[PDB]
Amino acid sequence: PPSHRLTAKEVFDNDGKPRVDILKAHLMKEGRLEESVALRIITEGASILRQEKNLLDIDAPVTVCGDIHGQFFDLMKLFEVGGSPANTRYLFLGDYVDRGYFSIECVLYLWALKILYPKTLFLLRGNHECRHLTEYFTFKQECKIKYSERVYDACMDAFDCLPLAALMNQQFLCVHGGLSPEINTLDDIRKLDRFKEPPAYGPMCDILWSDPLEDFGNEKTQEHFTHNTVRGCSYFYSYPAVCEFLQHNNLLSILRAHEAQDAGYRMYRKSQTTGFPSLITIFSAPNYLDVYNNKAAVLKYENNVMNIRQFNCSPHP
Ligand SMILES: [Zn+2]
Repeated sequence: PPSHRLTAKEVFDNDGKPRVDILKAHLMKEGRLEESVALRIITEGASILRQEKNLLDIDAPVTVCGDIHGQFFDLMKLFEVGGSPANTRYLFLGDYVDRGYFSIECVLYLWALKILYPKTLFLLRGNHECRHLTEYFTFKQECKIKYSERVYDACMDAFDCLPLAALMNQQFLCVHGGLSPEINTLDDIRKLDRFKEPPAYGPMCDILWSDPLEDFGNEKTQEHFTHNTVRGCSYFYSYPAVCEFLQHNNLLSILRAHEAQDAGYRMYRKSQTTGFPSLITIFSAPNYLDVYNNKAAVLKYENNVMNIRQFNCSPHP
């Protein structure tokens, strides 16, 4: 891992676009950047993000991706499986940081790609993109060691600029956690003020934190939303709540991440009327936590086909 800290001119061409190949290689050696350079990437990236909508509007094809949790080296593998971002359209559903030892690298790298491919590649906000979880888990400490608090802070402000939702090919709602009792139409997502720390309660907290019932699709009652005793906040939503939201908004499915799958992913119960899974969980961090031993996966919607690409862990020396 080289004591050299990349300079701005090494990392950005004179036109101000980043040389990601050089960036990726240096970071994969556990390189660091000049703090100067890191801040520029974050703030320039955030300026782009802040001008995006609460709810992004993406056309297919796209490869949609789940949780990373600072597994930088599995992210490099993910791009190999998913296709280069130069010719591939990407949507990430949050949780870029914490748990993994390379959270700052994931952010610097992804934000560099956003600056470079502002209209190909997209980022959603995950529940870890806040002060409260990053203060509790690794990420704030990591920034303090490898760079500074200032970088950490720049990241927090940049994370507040992250859109919450994405409407994909006018068929899918893509969100990190899921639904809210307080979000009934797509317009409701439009009207949220996203530029802030996620509140403890609310429609914004819900999108980021909600989970499907543990027995989703086979529930006892018609029970719709019930406090999420697993997260200790927000809600568990049921198959009938989802089916209702889908029909009312003329949508096909909700794609989300957050709950971590062995498979890499998880179809849920087919919407009664469409014949299509009502909900799909995508988790993109292989051998999560060095103990789950799970596959990761990304979703490739393209040309009206829907592939899923699973992948394993990638190593280091
Ligand atoms: Zn999450």
